[PDB]
Amino acid sequence: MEMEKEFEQIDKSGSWAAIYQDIRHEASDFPSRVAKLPKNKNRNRYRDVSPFDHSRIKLHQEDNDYINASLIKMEEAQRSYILTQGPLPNTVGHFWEMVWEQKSRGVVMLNRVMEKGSLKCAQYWPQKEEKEMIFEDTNLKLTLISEDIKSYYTVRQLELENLTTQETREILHFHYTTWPDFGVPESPASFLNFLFKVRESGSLSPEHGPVVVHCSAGIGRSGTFCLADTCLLLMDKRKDPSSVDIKKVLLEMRKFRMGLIQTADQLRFSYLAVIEGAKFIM
Ligand SMILES: CSc1nnc(NC(=O)c2ccco2)s1
Repeated sequence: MEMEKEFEQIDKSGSWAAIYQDIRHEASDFPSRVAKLPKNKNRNRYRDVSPFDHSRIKLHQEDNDYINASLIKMEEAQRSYILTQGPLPNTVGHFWEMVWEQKSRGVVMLNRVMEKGSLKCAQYWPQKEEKEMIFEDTNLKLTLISEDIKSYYTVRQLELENLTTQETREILHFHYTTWPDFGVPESPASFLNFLFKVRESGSLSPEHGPVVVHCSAGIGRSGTFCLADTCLLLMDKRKDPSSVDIKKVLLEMRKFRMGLIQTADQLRFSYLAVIEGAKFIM
């Protein structure tokens, strides 16, 4: 079926939970043996969210190459994304090592450091120009260059320096600051505006390594972001845009990381975002 009318048909019939459970039943199951090794317990935020072995990002290290991060490679859309958990106190250096080694231009953050009165990820970037951060375990230095605070999101320019080689690179930090502590946004308008700002920066384009996207677990809000982006790109590329099947795209993405889209409300919100976004594109 088309999307917008499949949408009203699920709303009128109140069957979002049944649609979402079908997706969960059909989703791929692949091994995640490296994630479950005892030496990696303090590298995982949640025991039930792990990267598959076949698609995990490897750190360029001989001691321990593990990080909770996956490469999502979308062949028809010609887009790639790295989806990862929010960094932990003992993985902030690994996180920036990955950004460096994978040649990423942008980092997309979809959570606040504290939500619901608890910490959802480490404070992993500097908050003042004159107070830089040094990650001694991976030999990197990170400096805040500039910050632009808007009503729904903040954009930061950061300098990452590889202290071994003295090479430097400019990284863009795109921080969506207004996702509610509970539920999903009422309108997709500010989320779509944010996605378009990431696109306009070049961070999603083939001349750079894959964008790094995270929330707390790296599967819910993060899954919504890449699902919406890929579906809108396919609607631009194909002769028949009504052929784009958001459930099929989501199952393809779940071949590369488990659990993408965590609730039926996130599934409904993803439909809403793609539907509204397709009208603005034209
Ligand atoms: C204010 S001067 C300074 N503080 N901290 C530095 N290094 C780190 O904060 C760090 C490494 C891993 C997590 O935090 S340089």
